[PDB]
Order: sequence, then structure tokens, then C-alpha cells
Amino acid sequence: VKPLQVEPPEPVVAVALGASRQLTCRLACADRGASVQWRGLDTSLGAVQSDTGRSVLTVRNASLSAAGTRVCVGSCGGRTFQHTVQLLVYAFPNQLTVSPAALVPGDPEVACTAHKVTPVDPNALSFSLLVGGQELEGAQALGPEVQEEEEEDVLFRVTERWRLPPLGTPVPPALYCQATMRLPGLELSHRQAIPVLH
Ligand SMILES: *[C@@H]1O[C@H](CO)[C@@H](O)[C@H](O)[C@H]1NC(C)=O
Repeated sequence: VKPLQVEPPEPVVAVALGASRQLTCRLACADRGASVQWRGLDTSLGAVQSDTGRSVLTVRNASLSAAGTRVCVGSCGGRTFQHTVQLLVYAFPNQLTVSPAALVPGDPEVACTAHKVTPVDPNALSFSLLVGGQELEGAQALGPEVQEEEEEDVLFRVTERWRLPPLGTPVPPALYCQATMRLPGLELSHRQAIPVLH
């Protein structure tokens, strides 16, 4: 095993807005002046270096400013070791709004808005329009519209819209909007019912 080890070891660690995470950097060293440094936001909270074999970095009540690349550097007997890990701070939406909130057969469009979300990158944040547990075939996605929420941290409001196909017979009792967020080691989802009236 390498002299320097970080737990957790993954190159990207995701932390929710308001949550906590602890990164422990351990350096095995027989010599006396072994040093462990946590840095990466040196222009900000700053770098911290100690004569030690163990240094723990803790993010508490994570804010978006906690995000960024951290590096643990260990020095033992003139040799230097490192581990680089990106902290990703995200906010999964705490509310979806569907418009219209209920559909009548024949309605041509439905919109689903995710509130207070970040990141908005479509490679992480996705929207699906389902009937049963399957994607509704023929639903044309008009593309996410992104805006800031009103005024730490600035979060976003993201709306997907679909032109609807005929819903067919038998008419489904509901559609569902699902917002899904995919990050390293994580898949988060929010499915909201859309009643179909009449
Ligand atoms: C967490 O952070 C926010 C500031 O963004 C603060 O308003 C809230 O009270 C904090 N919670 C604690 C425990 O300090």
C-alpha cells in the first residue's frame, strides 16, 4: 500500500448543500518531521499544514463555496506524495412544479420545473415524462430553460417542457414527471404525479 492514503479514496466526492463530509488523509512515515498538508482553495479558506501522520478535512453544512479541488500532500524524509479529490456540492430540487398541474386529454403541452437545483448540466440533471413506469413515447422535449431562483448561495430553477402525443385508449389515470440527478456514486430522483382528468 502507498504511504499516503485518503478515505474516502474516490476522485470526486459529492456532498449535498447543507450536509457534511469528512476526508481523512493518512501518511505512514518512520521519520520525525512527517508533514501533512490539505490545500486546494489556498485563496479562500486556505491551506493547512501540520507535523502529523493524520489530518482530517471536514466540510460542515456545505455551501457551494465548499466546492472545488482539494489536494492532500504528504512529505516524509524528502519524498512527497499526493492525492487530489474534487468536492462537488449539489442541491437536489426540493420541489417540482408541473404546469398544468393536471392534464385534460387533448392538452398539447406540459412543463415540469425543478426548484432550487444545482448543477443544471443535462449530463447530471435529467427530466423524464412517464406513463406507468415507462417513458411516454412521442413526448417531444423542447429543451430545458434555466433561470436563477430569486434572492447566499445562488440556486437555479430548471424547466423541461414536452409537446404531448395522443395519450390513447384506455386513457391513463396519470402521467409523471421525474427529475433525476446523476453524480459519482449517486442517483437521486423525484417523481411527481400528473393527474389526467375526465
Ligand atoms: C447552514 O448554513 C446556512 C447559511 O447558508 C445557515 O443559514 C444555517 O443556519 C446553517 N446551519 C447551521 C447549523 O449553522
